[PDB]
Amino acid sequence: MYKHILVAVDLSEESPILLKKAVGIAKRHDAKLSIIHVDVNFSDLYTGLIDVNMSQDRISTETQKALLDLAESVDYPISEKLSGSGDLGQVLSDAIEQYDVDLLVTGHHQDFWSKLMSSTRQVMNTIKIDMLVVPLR
Amino acid sequence: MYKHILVAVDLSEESPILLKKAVGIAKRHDAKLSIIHVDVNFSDLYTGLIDVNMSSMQDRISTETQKALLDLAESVDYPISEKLSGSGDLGQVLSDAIEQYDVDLLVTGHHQDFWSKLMSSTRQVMNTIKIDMLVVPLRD
Repeated sequence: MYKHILVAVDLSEESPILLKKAVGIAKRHDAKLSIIHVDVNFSDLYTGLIDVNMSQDRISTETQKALLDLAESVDYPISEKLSGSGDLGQVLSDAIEQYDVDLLVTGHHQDFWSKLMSSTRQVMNTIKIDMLVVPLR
Repeated sequence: MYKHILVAVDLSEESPILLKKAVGIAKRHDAKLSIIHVDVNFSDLYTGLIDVNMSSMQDRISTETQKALLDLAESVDYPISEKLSGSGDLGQVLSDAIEQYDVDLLVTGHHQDFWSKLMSSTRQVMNTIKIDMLVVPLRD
């Protein structure tokens, strides 16, 4: 069974629904559940992986509140609240490794997928865990 | 709760791994489990789905590919519902099967290829469907 699920969100209307769905999976697997806000801007200023409860301005007060609000939208405990920017292949690979994630859950948004498809060859990343891609609902 | 899972196998030596993962899920949901193999080809040359189960029953099995699909399905420790084959665009062929057989979970596998290549192929399939899709890594 899964031990730690990570839901990638862009903090849109889609996110709360995606999180509710992941909570359902977490409850069946008795798994830890974490969330990572993904910045899809192509700016390369202060990029990287951030733990929002253990912090920059790359993350804004606006997005900061929205992510904390999303986590409080379900009763299920949220273990890590992260934010990633820059090369998303590298950022997600790092979050999965660092936090021992075994299920990555994502939505359907096009800009998010375009960013994931732009990960570079600088490091030949791959995904070594299951990934559940969730349709629009 | 899922009622019908479809696993798309690439017929590589790691296919059993993908099948075992899919069975584990089918048991948990008490769901039907079907199998499909898509011969990746140009979209313009797609002629429709092939019911390999029906072919078998009418002695129409002609390709080693179809035979391998039947052989693989028979080895699975779970009752298999549909056994399908198609040649064309991955999302095109899978979307068709999903629609025709009321599938609610699609399971696909990859061999841990370069991140962006994987995500690009995944998105292509994702944009042709309206159901959950589990993308599974296959190693060694």
